[PDB]
Amino acid sequence: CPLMVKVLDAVRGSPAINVAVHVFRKAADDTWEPFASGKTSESGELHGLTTEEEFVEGIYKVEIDTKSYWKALGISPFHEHAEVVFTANDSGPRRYTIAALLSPYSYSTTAVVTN
Amino acid sequence: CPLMVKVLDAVRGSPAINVAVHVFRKAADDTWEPFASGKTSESGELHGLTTEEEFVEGIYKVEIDTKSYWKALGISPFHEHAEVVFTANDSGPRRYTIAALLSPYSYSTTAVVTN
Amino acid sequence: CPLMVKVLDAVRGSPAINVAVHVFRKAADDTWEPFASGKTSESGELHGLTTEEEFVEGIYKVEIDTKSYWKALGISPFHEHAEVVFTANDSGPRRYTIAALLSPYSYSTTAVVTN
Amino acid sequence: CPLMVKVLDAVRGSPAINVAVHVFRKAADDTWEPFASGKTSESGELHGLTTEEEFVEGIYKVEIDTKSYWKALGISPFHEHAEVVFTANDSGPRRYTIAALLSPYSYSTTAVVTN
Ligand SMILES: [Mg+2]
Ligand SMILES: [Mg+2]
Ligand SMILES: [Mg+2]
Ligand SMILES: [Mg+2]
Repeated sequence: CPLMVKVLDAVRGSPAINVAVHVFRKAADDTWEPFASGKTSESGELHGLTTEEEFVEGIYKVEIDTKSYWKALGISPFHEHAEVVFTANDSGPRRYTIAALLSPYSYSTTAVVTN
Repeated sequence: CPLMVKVLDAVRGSPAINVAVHVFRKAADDTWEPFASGKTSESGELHGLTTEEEFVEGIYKVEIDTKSYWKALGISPFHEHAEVVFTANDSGPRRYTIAALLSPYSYSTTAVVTN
Repeated sequence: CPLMVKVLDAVRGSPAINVAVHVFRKAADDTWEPFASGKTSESGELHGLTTEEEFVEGIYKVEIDTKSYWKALGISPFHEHAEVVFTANDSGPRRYTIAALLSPYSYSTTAVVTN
Repeated sequence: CPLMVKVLDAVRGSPAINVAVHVFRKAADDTWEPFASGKTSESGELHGLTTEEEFVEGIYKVEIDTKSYWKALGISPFHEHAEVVFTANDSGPRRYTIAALLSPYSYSTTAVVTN
C-alpha cells in the first residue's frame, strides 16, 4: 500500500467516516489528471487507493471532500475541500501516509514517509 | 482590509518572512483565476491583497509557496504549497484572516472571520 | 509586552472571547507557581500579562481554560484545558506570542518568538 | 486497549519513535498521581499502557517528553513536554486514542473516543 489517507474529525472526536478523497497527478500540460479515489472507512482510513505499479513519480494532489462531510453533519463548513499537494517518489519508491484533522474553519495535515 | 494572510514557521518559532502568497477565485468555467498576490512581510503578514469593492462572494483558494520558503532555509520540504480553499459569504461585516502554521512535513491553516 | 496569548475558535472561525488564561512558572521545588493571568479580549488576545522586569528566564506553563469556553457555548469539550509548557531563554530581544487554536476534541498551540 | 497514544514528527515526516509518555490521574488531594507510562514504538504508537480494570473514571494527564525527543535529534525544543488533560469514563467506559503531532515550537493533539 504505497499511498494511505487517514482523516479525523476534531469536533466529534472521531474518525471522519465515508469522506470522499480524490487523488490527481500533474500531467505534462500542467493540468490535474485523475489518478485514484475512494472513501474513508469506519476507522477514517482509506487503503487500496493505488498499487506500486501505478504509483509513479510525479506531483500529486490529494483532495478531501470536507464540504460534504460537514454538510451531512449539519455544520457550516468554511473549506470547500482540503488540497494536499506534494512530489512523490522523486528519489525512488516510498510509502506515504497523508493524515488530516478536520474542523469547520481549520485543518491540519501531515505526511509520514517511509522507505 | 477584507483579506489578510499570516504565515508562521513551527521549526524556528518565527514569522515566515518573504513567502509568496497567491489568491485565486473560482471562475464560471470551474477554473482558478488569479485574484491577488503578494509576499509576507517581516511580521509574516500580508496586508492589502484586495479591496472591499473587488472582494465579492465566491470560492477562493489561498496558495502559500511553502516549498520555496523551506528551500531558502536549507530544509527539505514535503509539500509544494500550503493552502485554504473556502467560500466567502457576506453575512454582515466580515474580515477574513487566513493563518497558516508551517513545518517541513505538515501544515495547519485556519480562518478567523471577524466583524 | 514580553508575553502575549491569542486564542482562536476553529468551530466558529472566530477569536475565542473571555477565555481564562493562567500562566505558571516552575519553582525551585518543581511545583508550578502562579505567575500571571487574565481573560482574552473581543479580539481573542490577552495583553499586559507581565512586564520585562518580572519575566525572567525559566520554565513557564500557559493554561487556557478551554473547558469553560466550550461549556458556555453549549458544545461538549474533551480537554480540561489547552496548554503550552516551555523554556524562556534570553537570546537577544525576545517577545513571546503563544497562540492556541481550539476545537472540542483537539487543540494546536504554537509559539512565535520575535525580535 | 482502553488508552492508546500515537505521536508523529512534523519535521522529519515520521512516527516519533521511543518518545516517553507519562500518564497521571488526579488524586483526591488535587495532586497528580502516577498511573501508567511507556515509550512509543517504531510506528509512533504506545499500546498496553493500561487495562480496563485499572482505567477508572477520573481526570488524566498525558505528558509526552518532547524535550528529550528534540534534544536527541539535535533540534532546539521550545516545549518541555506536551500536557494533554481530560476527564475519562465519566459516562461509562470508553476507548481513547490521544494523537499528537510535534514540531519544535508547536504541537497539535486530538482525541478519538469510541464506545
Ligand atoms: Mg526523479
Ligand atoms: Mg450570497
Ligand atoms: Mg540563561
Ligand atoms: Mg461519573
